[PDB]
Amino acid sequence: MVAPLSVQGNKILANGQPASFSGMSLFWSNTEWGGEKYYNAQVVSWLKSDWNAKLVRAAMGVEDEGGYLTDPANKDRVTQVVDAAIANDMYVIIDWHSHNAHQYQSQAIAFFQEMARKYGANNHVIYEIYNEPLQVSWSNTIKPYAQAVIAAIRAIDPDNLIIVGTPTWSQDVDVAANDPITGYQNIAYTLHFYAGTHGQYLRDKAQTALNRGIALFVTEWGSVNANGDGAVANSETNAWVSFMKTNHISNANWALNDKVEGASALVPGASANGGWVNSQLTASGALAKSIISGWPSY
Repeated sequence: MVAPLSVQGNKILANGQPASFSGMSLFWSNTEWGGEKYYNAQVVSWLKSDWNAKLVRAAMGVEDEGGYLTDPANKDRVTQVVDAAIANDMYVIIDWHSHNAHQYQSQAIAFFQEMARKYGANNHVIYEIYNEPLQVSWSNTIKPYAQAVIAAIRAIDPDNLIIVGTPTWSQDVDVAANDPITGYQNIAYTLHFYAGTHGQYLRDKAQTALNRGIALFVTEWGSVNANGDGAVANSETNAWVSFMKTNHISNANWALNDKVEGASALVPGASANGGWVNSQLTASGALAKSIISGWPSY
């Protein structure tokens, strides 16, 4: 058992105090996308014991090739991680990893209903219903999808956090803050930043959203470019880390994966079952492990 998370204004609370949790996003769960081998109990317990992670995100592909809509095996991999997180007293994000979730609303509702029924009683579970909306209306496209999916979760699970994607690849948290979801408790809003691409401009939008009284949750962030490749931006990453520690913002680094790209935490061939020596981390993985392991415990 872990502390139940709630939202009060711009804070996520645990044990009656602002609290924040640091860990890794798994890569896309999709069949033959390469991330899938890391969807297992051994990776989850290694992240806890070696990285001191208190958070793992299962990034379940939806309408993209080899995703949940065409290969239900995606959900078996989510189940493995969620079960493992619960066994290790770690928070787990169930991420509907779509850029167009509002086009697959019925499928989203059915999936979150199933996840709520199975896992709703565990305080570990965090629902993320819409990874990264594109350049679409908050009020007219995202919010009504959010309302429909939240209603369905909340009929089954009245408490557990629901994180809602925001416009422009989950950047426009200031926009969401101007028309928040008020109808349901324990709703927080997605912020995504890639330190090779995003600095103070996006932090200012985040500050505006916090000032307007909504809670943020960085379910995905990178130390490299927005496209998941490029050099590690150490200085900008540290600026984001200070911002997130100051505002008690939970964070999952993209990505626990071995693909040849800057965002991968692991060198190609890093064991599917964990145990990685530090020399089998990339610059991004070494920076992500230093951030997660150093995260305030509260």
